[PDB]
Amino acid sequence: MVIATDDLEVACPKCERAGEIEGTPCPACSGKGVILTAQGYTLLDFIQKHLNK
Amino acid sequence: MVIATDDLEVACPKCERAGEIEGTPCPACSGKGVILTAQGYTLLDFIQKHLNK
Amino acid sequence: MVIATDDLEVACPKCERAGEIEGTPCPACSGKGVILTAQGYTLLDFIQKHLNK
Ligand SMILES: [Zn+2]
Ligand SMILES: [Zn+2]
Ligand SMILES: [Zn+2]
Repeated sequence: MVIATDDLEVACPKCERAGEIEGTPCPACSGKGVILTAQGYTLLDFIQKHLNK
Repeated sequence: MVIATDDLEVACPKCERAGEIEGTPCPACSGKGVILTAQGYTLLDFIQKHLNK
Repeated sequence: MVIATDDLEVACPKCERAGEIEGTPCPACSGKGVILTAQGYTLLDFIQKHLNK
């Protein structure tokens, strides 16, 4: 394990572990516990072609 | 982001942005916008076990 | 390809190529042909949010 979720998902401004903000889904994430980044999107968008596309 | 789609998907010989060739899907890709490589297959084939397998 | 399945999945104690043990799947992995690791889980668990979650 040389890579962590820090290079794919980053903790949101408030809902990085709560899953919600102010009672509603955070503008960046919605109950995920972080947010997607350039790498995460590449590793997700690419897999979205062989998994969901 | 320290990694790009270049280490997973490479532009096809002709259909790297068109998604098709001569009205027909490229022998390597079929409207994807690139092609899969050894790394892409490992990162896709491995996820195909926890997503599609 | 600069990465292999060795940084995501490793051969199990017995069912790394058999896919089964004593007539039953390995306690650590099922007829998969290996086992999940910390990296594989991160690359799978993260994709499990954009693919299965
Ligand atoms: Zn958020
Ligand atoms: Zn092609
Ligand atoms: Zn096993």
